[PDB]
Amino acid sequence: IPEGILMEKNNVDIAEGQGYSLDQEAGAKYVKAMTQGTIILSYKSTSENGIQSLFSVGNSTAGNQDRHFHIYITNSGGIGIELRNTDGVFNYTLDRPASVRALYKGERVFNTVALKADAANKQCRLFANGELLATLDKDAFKFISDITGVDNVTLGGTKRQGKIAYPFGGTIGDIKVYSNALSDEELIQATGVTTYGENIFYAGDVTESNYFRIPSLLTLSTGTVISAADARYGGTHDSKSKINIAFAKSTDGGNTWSEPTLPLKFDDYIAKNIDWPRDSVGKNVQIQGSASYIDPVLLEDKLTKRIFLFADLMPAGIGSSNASVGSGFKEVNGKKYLKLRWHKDAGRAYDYTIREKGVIYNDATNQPTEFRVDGEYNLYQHDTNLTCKQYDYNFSGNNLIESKTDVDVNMNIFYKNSVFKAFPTNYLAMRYSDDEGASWSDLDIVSSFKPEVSKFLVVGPGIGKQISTGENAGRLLVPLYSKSSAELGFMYSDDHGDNWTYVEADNLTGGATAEAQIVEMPDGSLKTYLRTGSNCIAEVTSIDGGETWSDRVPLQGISTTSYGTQLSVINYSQPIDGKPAIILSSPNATNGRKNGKIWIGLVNDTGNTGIDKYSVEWKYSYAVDTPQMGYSYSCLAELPDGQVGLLYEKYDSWSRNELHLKDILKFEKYSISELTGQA
Ligand SMILES: CC(=O)N[C@H]1[C@H]2O[C@@](C(=O)O)(C[C@@H]1O)O[C@@H]2[C@H](O)CO
Repeated sequence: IPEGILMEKNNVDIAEGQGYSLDQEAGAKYVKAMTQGTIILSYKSTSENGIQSLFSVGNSTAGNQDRHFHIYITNSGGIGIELRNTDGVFNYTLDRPASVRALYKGERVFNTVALKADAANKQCRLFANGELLATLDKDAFKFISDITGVDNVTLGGTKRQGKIAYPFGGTIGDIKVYSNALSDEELIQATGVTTYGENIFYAGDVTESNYFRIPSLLTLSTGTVISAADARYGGTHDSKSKINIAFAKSTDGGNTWSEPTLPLKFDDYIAKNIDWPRDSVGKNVQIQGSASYIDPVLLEDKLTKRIFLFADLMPAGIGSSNASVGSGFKEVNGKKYLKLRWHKDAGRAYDYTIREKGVIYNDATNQPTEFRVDGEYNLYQHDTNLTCKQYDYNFSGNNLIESKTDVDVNMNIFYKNSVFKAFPTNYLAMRYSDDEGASWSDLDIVSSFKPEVSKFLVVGPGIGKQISTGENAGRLLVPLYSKSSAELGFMYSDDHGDNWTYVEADNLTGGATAEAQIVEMPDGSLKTYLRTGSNCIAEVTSIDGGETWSDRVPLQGISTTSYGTQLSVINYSQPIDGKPAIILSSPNATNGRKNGKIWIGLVNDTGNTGIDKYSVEWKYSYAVDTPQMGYSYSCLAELPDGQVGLLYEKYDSWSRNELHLKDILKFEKYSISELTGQA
């Protein structure tokens, strides 16, 4: 077998189910006997077939259907390989979901992938569109030379008992088969020739996080575009994990982004890039004793130009599912104060409170102690900053070991080893900035209003909303949801963010994940669209600046799942078809978070008054990709030019098979012309 390129072919159109024979190529005899090597190919799929082999080498005869090697893609964007010679001999597989795409801006696009079979290192590696997707290590390294009775080299399918299996339909732009193992660097470069959309946050940036979720995107009145997202360190797991909130901005209309910062973060557990296991056992494991921030909301007060960042604050080892019922506050002298438990007291004995100037008081004696906290909630004893050891987390087999290191960090009331511990429920935190993220204010825990009967009261991620007209012009609103007397809720401020008031929008006690986003009508009234626990997106209306809301009404015509997915709905500044317009983003499948679509809803005045004054006609829908392509949480923003920016999760964030995937948070831009089918 010679060194280098054994075979190369360009521009091969493959009719679905027909495949293409490469048996007559000069190097077929070499390819049929490869001991190792590299395969790189550019392709465009025009087929909806579930599994589509791009390239394969194997035995096509009767009874030998499990003897073959193939690189395939799925209609849902997955990519992988299967190296087989019947299960008793070997069956090596490697794959990674949501690695490739099918359509972009209404047209089928090319993806570039590569498989590297490194005999020297006994390792197999998959790449696609500039990324190293997965790695398989095997003591008993195997390749094509190990398959019994190879008799064919095929493009667009795998020959099994004389039939074309895993049928591809489309075009193989180029394929190159090397006998040598090219370097990862060469493959990153080679496959990187085709990329769509861009990343704001990514594995390898200064956040030190390998994973990101929950996008927030907002264009400021100054023209600057800002963004935030969960920087999920311990895989893509929801809280009761180690998660910080990342932030970045663009001053050129969303073309390039700044080095990300971490405005909301905890230091009890170290922030580091770690590859979380994706096997059936390890994938379910999550960090047990870390404090975290989760689900960001960005908001701008156009009057003061101040920006705010909100997120849920989870004490050590807490998430929505295991939060304790209670406000986390205690009322003394008529004022609500954060309550604390001295570590040496009884398990449920919260006999202290954080009062004015962070001074900690003994509630029984009503006397101040020698302790206090600063604007970051870090402990001080007699003016000396208290510290404790930071934890590290590593996998030992399928077990996650969380252990102390020798690194000292400031002792915070939300840390598991703090001498004074906060009540284990969730909190609502925020910081403001007057210089577009150059600096942020002290930590402001605004959840003093959390109902004492509530398990959790959290934010609806995305952006908040400021009323532009009417009697409540200037009011700031942030959507919330909870497990208590009400599900949907809101917090609003009439003094530009200094103080907040909580509003219950319904009397539902089920605690469903009612994530919502707010949009303003021409007269200043508001319409809130939300995810529900039923098979539809609901709409509620307010005619009093968000103080009271109408009953939920199904959003007719926009399909969704029973469990639901967060949505993004925004106001657009210019009319579309001569009418005020709103734009909505959400996955459209009735099962699985896939088939994302951007809808344009035209606001019509019905002629009625009050809650029934307006009616939204969802006139246009725009499919972001093909039906099976993953699409989960998202956030829309009108950019300074006419365009609509979209930061979204390009994978199924619900699926137990698509957890812990890197670089799935993408940023794309669309013109109204494109969105309305006009092109
Ligand atoms: C505070 C919090 O846990 N937010 C979560 C919830 O929504 C998501 C989801 O993808 O559906 C992701 C969010 O980050 O999973 C959670 C679950 O649904 C319970 O609401």
